[PDB]
This record gives sequence, structure tokens and C-alpha cells, in this order.
Amino acid sequence: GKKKVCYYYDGDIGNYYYGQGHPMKPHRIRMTHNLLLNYGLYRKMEIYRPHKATAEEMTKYHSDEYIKFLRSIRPDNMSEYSKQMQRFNVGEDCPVFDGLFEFCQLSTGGSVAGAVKLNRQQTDMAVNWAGGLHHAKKSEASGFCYVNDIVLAILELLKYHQRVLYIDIDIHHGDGVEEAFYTTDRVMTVSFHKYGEYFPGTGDLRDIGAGKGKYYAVNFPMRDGIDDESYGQIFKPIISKVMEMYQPSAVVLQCGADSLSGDRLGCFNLTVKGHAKCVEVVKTFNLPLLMLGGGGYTIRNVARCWTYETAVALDCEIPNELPYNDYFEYFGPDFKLHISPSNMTNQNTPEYMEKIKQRLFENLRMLP
Ligand SMILES: CN1CC(C(=O)N[C@@H](CCCCCC(O)(O)c2ccon2)c2nc(-c3ccccc3F)c[nH]2)C1
Ligand SMILES: [Ca+2]
Ligand SMILES: [Ca+2]
Ligand SMILES: [Zn+2]
Repeated sequence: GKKKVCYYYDGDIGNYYYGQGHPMKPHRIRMTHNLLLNYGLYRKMEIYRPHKATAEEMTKYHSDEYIKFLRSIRPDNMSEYSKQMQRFNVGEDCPVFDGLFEFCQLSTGGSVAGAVKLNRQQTDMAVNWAGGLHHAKKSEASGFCYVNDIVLAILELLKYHQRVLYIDIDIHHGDGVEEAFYTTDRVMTVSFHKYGEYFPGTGDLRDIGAGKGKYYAVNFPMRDGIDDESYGQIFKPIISKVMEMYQPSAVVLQCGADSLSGDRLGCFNLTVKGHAKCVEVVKTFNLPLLMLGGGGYTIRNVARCWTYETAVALDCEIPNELPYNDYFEYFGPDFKLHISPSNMTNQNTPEYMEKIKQRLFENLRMLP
């Protein structure tokens, strides 16, 4: 039936700034929070302020040298770290900004705290819209991500769960999470993403894991313009087959909103309803679930998406007319929650979708 939802948020998160011209805007987390507060969704969930994750918590995955660098570098001392900046990929995509380490601590704190709550069986769902930074690697920042909160949260879940399923619906391949667990069967990673002349360049259909992890990495490569109809007809059948064969005891879902129509960096054509249908599909399996954020660069649509997905988690119907809120003017000219798809061509033909789904089903038949 209806589930208990715990939500993690720190009011300072919206003040972190990646810099002029950088598309990653932490302010979108504050817009999401304010919109869900104005819809009255706070009366239905337990709201928690995550602790600032320690460097020691982060080193459960990341190297000590990389975390020490993140905790030390500042815009005023960057000139003394030119060597380490190259080594750790700190630059254009992952710039040094004021409070960078504290931003990593809050993003990570929400994911790990949510995983602990799920482990203690004190909640059915835990939500951290500030997390989902799937590109960060053991000793390298990548794609606007510095600390991989998802990997840290999964390591926490693995303390009480034999098998953990990770699903990633961001438009970009979830490479950091896939790499972290590539040789183990204790985590199955499933990523649906744009593939072909697109960042990060990984996530081919043929990347299926290695060693004990062979068949435990799943990648569904897509072309521009995927719509609600096309995405919906492959998502439920794939997730149902993965649940059947893998039988996970906990799930982590990365809800990157850059797969929505009109995203500044994305080229997909999903509506908020089409994106949220993924949450409905996963939630239906009644397993402990950690829901995380990720990309999303047309910030009014990110706030709509994550507000609607929080309502989906709560089994709460909310009106299409937006309530008045601190950022009301950002939602013009319509001031509605739901969005319309564009007229862009869907390059994912029905035959291509079925063919890729059948290739993934062949790989899923290889599980024990
Ligand atoms: C060396 N060249 C730059 C590399 C590249 O194409 N980078 C992507 C990175 C896109 C990252 C997407 C992140 C994500 O949405 O998956 C995400 C965000 C949080 O968690 N996951 C990118 N950077 C930008 C960008 C960076 C700084 C300033 C302006 C920009 F447009 C746009 N797209 C190649
Ligand atoms: Ca993905
Ligand atoms: Ca794996
Ligand atoms: Zn993305």
C-alpha cells in the first residue's frame, strides 16, 4: 500500500555556486523544496537535515589523496594545486568553488543517512534530491560530480543487503557507479542513456560486466528524441525481468531530470509524467528504495519533476495548477506542474527499441 517516506534536505544547499556560465545550479534543489512545501507535501513525510559526511566516510570508496585534496583546495589557494587539479580532473566541468567540500558533505550525507534509515527498517523510501552524482570515480572528479554519494550509499546498503539493484534514468551513462561495481555480482547496475557522440562516451550495449560481475551491468543505449510512449514500453519490461532474475533486496534509483523535454544539455523528449512513470514502476516492487537526484539543467522543469516524483513516492495526488511559491515567476508563462513534449523527431524507432530490449533479455537469461 502507501509507504513511509523520509526526505533529506539542508537549507544551505541552494547557496553553492559552480560559477558563471556553469549549467549545474544547486539552487534547483531549493526550488524543488519550496515547491513541494507549497503543495503541502511536508505534512506527509519525515524531513531530516543530513549530517556533513566526514572525509573518513568518503574514503570508504574514494582514495585518501583525492579526499584530502577536495578538503584542502579553495579558489584562494588553487594556484598552489595546479598539479593535483590535473591529476584529479578539477577544471572546467568540475571547478573549484567556495564551499566545494561542504557541498560534497551535504550531498553525500543525505544519501548515506537515507541508506542507514533503510537498513534500520525505519522507512520504506528515502529521498535525497541533492545526491545522485553518478560520474565521480575513486580518485577523479567528472561531469560536475566530485564525491560519488551513490557508491557510498550502496556500500552502506551492502552491510544488510546481499543484492542491491541500481537504476539510472539520467540522460548520461552512470559510469562511476557502473565502474565501482563492475566486477561484483552484489550490485546490478542498469542505465538508460543517450549513447553516441555524447558524454561520457561509455555505456555500450556490449558493456555487461567482467569476472564475477559478468551479466550484472546492463546498458540501454538510446538516440535523440525518446518520448513517454517509447520509454515506457521498454522500462517496465526490463525492470520486471531484472527483478525476476536478480531478486534484489534494496533498490537505488537515480532520477536525473536531464532526460526531460527541453533540457539545456539533454536531447530527450520525456514529460514529467513519463519520467515519473519510472518511479511508479520501481515503487510497485515494494522493496526498500533510495531515490536520488542527478542532472537537470532547465531548472523550472527539474523542480516540477522532483516535486511530482516526491508526490508519487507519497501516493499523493497534487493539482496541475502550481501553488504560489518563492520562485513562482520561474514557472511562467503557464504556471502548471506538467509539461508538454516538443515536436522533435524520435530517432529511437519502435523496431530499434524492441531489438535492444531483446538483446538485454538474452543477457538477463545468463544470470543464475
Ligand atoms: C572536455 N570537454 C568538456 C566535456 C563535456 O562534454 N562535458 C559535459 C559534462 C556533462 C555532465 C553531465 C552530468 C550529469 O547530468 O550526468 C550529472 C550531474 C549530476 O549528476 N549527474 C559538459 N560540460 C558542460 C559545461 C561545462 C562548463 C561550462 C559550461 C558547460 F556547458 C556542458 N556539458 C568534454
Ligand atoms: Ca543513465
Ligand atoms: Ca555489477
Ligand atoms: Zn545527466
